[PDB]
Amino acid sequence: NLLRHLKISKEQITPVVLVVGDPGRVDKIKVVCDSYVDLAYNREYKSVECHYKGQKFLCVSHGVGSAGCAVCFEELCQNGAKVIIRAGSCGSLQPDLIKRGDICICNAAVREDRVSHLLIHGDFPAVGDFDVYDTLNKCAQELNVPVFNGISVSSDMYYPNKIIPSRLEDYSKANAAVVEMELATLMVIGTLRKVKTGGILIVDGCPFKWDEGDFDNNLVPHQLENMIKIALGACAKLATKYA
Amino acid sequence: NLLRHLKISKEQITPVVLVVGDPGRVDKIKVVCDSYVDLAYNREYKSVECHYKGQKFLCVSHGVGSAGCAVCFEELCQNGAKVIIRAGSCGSLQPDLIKRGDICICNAAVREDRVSHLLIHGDFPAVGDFDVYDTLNKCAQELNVPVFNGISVSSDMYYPNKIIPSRLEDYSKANAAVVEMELATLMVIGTLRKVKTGGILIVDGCPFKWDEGDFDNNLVPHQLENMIKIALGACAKLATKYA
Amino acid sequence: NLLRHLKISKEQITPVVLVVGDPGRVDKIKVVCDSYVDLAYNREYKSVECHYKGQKFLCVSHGVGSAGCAVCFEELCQNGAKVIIRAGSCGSLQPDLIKRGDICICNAAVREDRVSHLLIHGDFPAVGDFDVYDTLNKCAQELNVPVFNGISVSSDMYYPNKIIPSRLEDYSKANAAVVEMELATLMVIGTLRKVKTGGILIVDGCPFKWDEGDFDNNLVPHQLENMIKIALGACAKLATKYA
Amino acid sequence: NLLRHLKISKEQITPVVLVVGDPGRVDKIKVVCDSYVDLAYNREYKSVECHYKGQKFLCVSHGVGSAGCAVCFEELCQNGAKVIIRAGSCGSLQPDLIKRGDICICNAAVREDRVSHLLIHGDFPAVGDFDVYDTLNKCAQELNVPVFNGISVSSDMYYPNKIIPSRLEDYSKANAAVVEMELATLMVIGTLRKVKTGGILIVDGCPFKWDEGDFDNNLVPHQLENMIKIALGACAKLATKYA
Amino acid sequence: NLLRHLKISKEQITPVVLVVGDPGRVDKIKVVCDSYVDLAYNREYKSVECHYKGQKFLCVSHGVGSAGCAVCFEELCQNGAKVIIRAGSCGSLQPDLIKRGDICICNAAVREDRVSHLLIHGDFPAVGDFDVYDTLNKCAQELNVPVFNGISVSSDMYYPNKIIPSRLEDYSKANAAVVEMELATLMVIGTLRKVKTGGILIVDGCPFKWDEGDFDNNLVPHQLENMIKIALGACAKLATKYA
Amino acid sequence: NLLRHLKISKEQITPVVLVVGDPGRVDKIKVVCDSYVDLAYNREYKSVECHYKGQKFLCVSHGVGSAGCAVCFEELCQNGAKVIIRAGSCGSLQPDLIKRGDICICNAAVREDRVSHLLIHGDFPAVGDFDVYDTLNKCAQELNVPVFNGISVSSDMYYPNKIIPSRLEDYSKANAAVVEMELATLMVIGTLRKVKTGGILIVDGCPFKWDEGDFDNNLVPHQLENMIKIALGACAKLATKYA
Ligand SMILES: CSC[C@H]1[NH2+][C@@H](c2c[nH]c3c(=O)[nH]cnc23)[C@H](O)[C@@H]1O
Ligand SMILES: CSC[C@H]1[NH2+][C@@H](c2c[nH]c3c(=O)[nH]cnc23)[C@H](O)[C@@H]1O
Ligand SMILES: CSC[C@H]1[NH2+][C@@H](c2c[nH]c3c(=O)[nH]cnc23)[C@H](O)[C@@H]1O
Ligand SMILES: CSC[C@H]1[NH2+][C@@H](c2c[nH]c3c(=O)[nH]cnc23)[C@H](O)[C@@H]1O
Ligand SMILES: CSC[C@H]1[NH2+][C@@H](c2c[nH]c3c(=O)[nH]cnc23)[C@H](O)[C@@H]1O
Ligand SMILES: CSC[C@H]1[NH2+][C@@H](c2c[nH]c3c(=O)[nH]cnc23)[C@H](O)[C@@H]1O
Repeated sequence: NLLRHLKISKEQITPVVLVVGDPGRVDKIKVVCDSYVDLAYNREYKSVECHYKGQKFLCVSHGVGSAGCAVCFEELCQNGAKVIIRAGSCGSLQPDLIKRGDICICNAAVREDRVSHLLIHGDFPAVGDFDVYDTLNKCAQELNVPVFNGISVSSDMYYPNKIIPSRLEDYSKANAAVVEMELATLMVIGTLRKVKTGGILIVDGCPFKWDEGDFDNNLVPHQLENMIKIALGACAKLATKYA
Repeated sequence: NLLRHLKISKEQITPVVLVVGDPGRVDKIKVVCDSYVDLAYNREYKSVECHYKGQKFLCVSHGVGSAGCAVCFEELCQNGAKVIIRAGSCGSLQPDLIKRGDICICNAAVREDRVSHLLIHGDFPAVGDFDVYDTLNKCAQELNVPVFNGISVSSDMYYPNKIIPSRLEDYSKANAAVVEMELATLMVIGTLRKVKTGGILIVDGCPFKWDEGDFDNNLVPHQLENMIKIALGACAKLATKYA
Repeated sequence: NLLRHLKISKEQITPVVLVVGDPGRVDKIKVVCDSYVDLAYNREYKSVECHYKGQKFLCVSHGVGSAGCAVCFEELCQNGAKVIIRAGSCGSLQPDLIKRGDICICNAAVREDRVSHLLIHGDFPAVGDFDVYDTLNKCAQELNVPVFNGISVSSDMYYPNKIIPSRLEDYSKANAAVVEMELATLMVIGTLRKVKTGGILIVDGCPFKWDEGDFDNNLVPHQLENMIKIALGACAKLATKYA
Repeated sequence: NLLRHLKISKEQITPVVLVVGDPGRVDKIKVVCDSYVDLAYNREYKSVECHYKGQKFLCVSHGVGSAGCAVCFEELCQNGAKVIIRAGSCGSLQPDLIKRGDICICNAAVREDRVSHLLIHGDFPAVGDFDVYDTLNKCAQELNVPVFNGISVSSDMYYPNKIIPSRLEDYSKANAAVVEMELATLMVIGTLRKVKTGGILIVDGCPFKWDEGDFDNNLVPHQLENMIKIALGACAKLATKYA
Repeated sequence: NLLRHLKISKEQITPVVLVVGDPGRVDKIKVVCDSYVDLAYNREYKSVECHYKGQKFLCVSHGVGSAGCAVCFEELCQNGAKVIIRAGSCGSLQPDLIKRGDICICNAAVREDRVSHLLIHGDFPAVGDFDVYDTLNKCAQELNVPVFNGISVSSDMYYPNKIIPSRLEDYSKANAAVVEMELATLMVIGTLRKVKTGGILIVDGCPFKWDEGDFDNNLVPHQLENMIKIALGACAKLATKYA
Repeated sequence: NLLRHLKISKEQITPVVLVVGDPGRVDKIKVVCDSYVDLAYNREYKSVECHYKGQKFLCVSHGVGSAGCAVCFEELCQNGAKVIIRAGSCGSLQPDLIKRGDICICNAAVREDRVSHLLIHGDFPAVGDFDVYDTLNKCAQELNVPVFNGISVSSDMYYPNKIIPSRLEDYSKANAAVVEMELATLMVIGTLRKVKTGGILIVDGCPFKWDEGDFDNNLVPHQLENMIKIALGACAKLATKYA
């Protein structure tokens, strides 16, 4: 019996799952694996079974935004998933240090969403599993891929208006490294559901400089590949522990 | 250039736009019109130009969740859209009155999201445009399609937990009619950017009884058809004026 | 027995009720009707039965402020009232477009009070009934009286301080049309008590320019008379339907 | 130069001012003084200069509710008033100890309004001036009138609904003595404007027992007489000091 | 049986207790009394039974901070204490009037802590007992020591950052007189536990001018002695009553 | 000059610091090190330079409560500290798995304080540094000391009351491991000041079973000894990175 919105069965769910926001990215990633098996595609949720380094793990798209990815995350977590790693893009909150193309492996996030709050009080931290976190950094090292580490601001607001000030600058001063829209939700759902989570992101611009055109419609080819290698490598290594 | 994430151009945006959640729903709607022209399909945002009753209007999918649909709505509102109508599914909060298949035309909504709050203080109301509301009702009447009218709870939480209590029962007692995940965001964004909004929904179950099987993976055919006719009819009438 | 604070019996309550802020305004209004019957006068709550176009409906003063009018509204809603229309004065939040004398028929409001929050969560919208809004607009048409439509900011703070910044500016940018002190409370109570509500206001100045003398201790003669015609006309139309 | 809503000049404002909720109560009080001079009556605000023991001080009605009384209090504080004492009715939050007829002199209050919050952060205390509190108690002492002392809950909600629970039971457990609707607002405005405030109240019932009829529409005559004696005595003594 | 953290038995607790922040201060106080008896010293909590003017009362240190002092206060309140007077240092929020070495007796405080909020809603006031307040002022008058009276801001943040603005300026404008870190917590716990509280503080600088070196590592010698005399004098007077 | 409250100079602060709550604890710790140098003891803040396994690092007591420890943490972070590890006691929030004497190395915390909120928005996470977390775990491993890992609830309330429900059960359900009073504050301050933090705690009871006598007057001897060895070992390892 398929999951309400992912449209896959519990038996099709592997212990390690790699989630991305763009359903089209799932097709781009499956092709770089040793082999793959398409499972389903419903709404913005595309699921494919990946095979990498003799290891097996799913790759599912969660779509844009916290409320949307929460549906995906909850279905994965409540049906077998043990490790969920989000791989996506992000904006730099430190323009003088982190730039387009750079990779950042995050261990925690700012809960600027609503669903995590509807799940647990705001004082609760949005934090990833440090073993998952460690696995990601090690894979990066072994591949000789320099990366940044830090906190990501997960905000439900992509396009700000001019009435209520955005908190991005505050968080930049607070030393948050990047900003995206799903990590915190994944992390909180993960801890509440005893699922190990992690996150690796690649910068595609800086929201502080969008007016000056500091935004790339497309990610830096070379680096996107490196990040995916890191991500796949990690999932493989982590999967080995449940095989 | 094209809209950053919708991947359509400014000149391709019609004054009137029909938005739905499932990108697949867009293809099912375009084939009911007299003719159409596929525009783009990026992530969960599928855009198509619809031709119905001599009128021209777009149909765009916004995806699941307030943060994701916010990306879609902002691009549309900041690039020419004058009227946006959301057509989707919802759950009944008045099970003894509103049942599966029933249709509800909502005039306002509960802002249980975060993005709208990041845009304007919570005391501000999520309310639709009367003209659009009235147009939708006048079309249902002409088609002899009975509908309900009321407030929708737009909540970011689809799958509740056992720690923090859901506010759905409170809102039911407060006389809210249904519950879905995007209307309040559409409304507030519309108001802030001077875009007229409206919404028509079809009940697919009751959240108070999911644990009892009250959920249709498939919507009621005739009802869904009648809702789309109303939706399409409403868009045609409004488009005429702007034409 | 009599309503605790209105000092009128339940049987003296008509399905349609017109409420104003100033108890003295009730006298100024009872005169222009065909005839009337004074019911009571307790504190700032003055009740009178009005006879207009062969229709019976009460006119009750509610006083200044959300907490005060809430007492009035609850006693009415819980004892027979089916429709309540507030007619009063307001300040303009769009000075370049809305000026002294202008009439605005509002469909929703900003809940900047406390009592509505003590009744239901802040995410809940303060929105009036569509028929009442429609009825009021049409009556304005019939009488060839140009009127604005929009959202009203209902704030418990009339005289601002210099420590905590007023939110009026924010709301003006958010496109709120006018500002008064009781509409949101009326709307929420009505929605909760299944009572259709509506509001029509006359501009007596702009709070952004009070330091410039932009305030009329006396409302515009013809304009006020016109608004009153509209209100009475609307009450008449609605009372007929309930008979 | 009349005050916008009180309709009196800054010249008619005495340093000490006695405020009551009911404009009718002002008349019942002025005739118990040596002499009086009616000043004005607008909306629910009736002003009268009271003469007592050779002392001159005003008695003004402020209406029901924090938002409404705030207009009164600001106009008075911003135009001369140096001392403001509120004399009114209240409900008992300690049914086994405080009953109908009993008098309570309050030194502080719970800010369950909105206007005090729009003026200053919530953490700020609603507290009366010790001097006024002390004089009121001493006057009660001299007249041999027993009285309670304690905290009053100033809540904007008089008639509660059944969705959001009331905080009255919580405050009763916290040892709040009484409940009314204007004291917290007077205290905060007083502190902010450098005006000494105080409040004396007579119990008319218990909200926990309204369903039992524990509410007297009429205040115990003798008790009310004694309270006003205490109030007028205090106003005279304080008036002397400011002479 | 000994209290968990104060390490004294319930029988050793006197009806009146003088509390100070620094355990070192306890020792400096006991020697100024007629005679004393050391009870215990655990963590930062030092207890000593003081004998003064033929009266008996304890002097206990509560440490720096609301959370830390709450532990001390609860153990005292839940085990026999009837009166608790805090004597400590503070910063001036009115640099034009209250200078270093000046003494302020406070009647209420701003609740900028967390513990009091975990105990009761924020709207509840942090207010001291009148009798204790009055006793402190009378002892000051008898000793011919001029003192200020006013509200204290009890803030958990001593060293502010540059991201979130400090509320001290707002409170100075709201007329708060001084700032320290434990009074509000004492007051709220006292009210809840029916224990009479008070506070007397000596100014050690002004947080608005720390960058100008406006801070005394050592309190004004004579002033500190004067304050302690007032403090001990008050405890003696209040202790007599329970004796 | 000296730090205002720690009373040590900037030059006396080592890059790595070990903080504990009880000042008496640093004397019990310094004695197990190779040698030490007492620096100062002011209020509840005792500082001693420890020499262990060829490295030098300070051991400083911070007292009970977040507000108090923030003073200590801020003085250290703004004056040279690069690594701060907290070693203290805690309560078990999972009494069926974590019992008296068990050791828990925490990587994140619940911000149930106030000071962290006065420094940065609540959505920000309280999370420790991975290097520190990893070092602590590796040291426990080397010493064959089993330990738990998890989130700690840092709450300013030690003794709850019966009015406002404690959120501990909620956090237990959310899978928080233990509860104490200072970790979250240390974490947030460190993230903001660019200082690496960590925490290791020994369980001395369970808040859910205090009434049934589930409290440890004294920490389990051999377990406390082991945790101290782990903490001292971690500090030395981290210190070498700055030697
Ligand atoms: C508008 S859809 C953008 C997606 N890409 C990520 C993202 C990249 N750059 C930025 C940025 O600058 N701000 C906020 N989100 C993103 C977010 O997590 C969304 O899933
Ligand atoms: C999680 S996918 C559900 C979508 N369908 C709508 C919906 C239908 N029924 C319900 C319900 O019972 N609760 C919340 N949302 C919905 C929402 O707007 C989402 O876009
Ligand atoms: C406080 S007395 C003013 C009354 N008239 C209305 C009003 C008119 N103009 C304004 C304004 O500029 N600000 C706030 N309220 C009003 C409010 O609803 C009150 O009942
Ligand atoms: C509804 S008008 C009641 C007025 N009398 C006072 C009052 C008396 N008894 C109670 C009670 O039980 N609850 C709340 N307010 C009051 C309040 O301060 C209002 O000005
Ligand atoms: C941070 S240690 C300072 C202690 N002395 C008091 C204090 C003196 N001056 C000030 C000030 O300017 N701001 C905040 N607290 C204090 C507080 O109540 C603490 O217990
Ligand atoms: C109030 S003395 C308790 C100290 N020991 C720690 C502690 C041990 N057990 C518990 C508990 O069950 N709840 C809260 N704190 C603690 C806290 O961090 C304080 O510094």
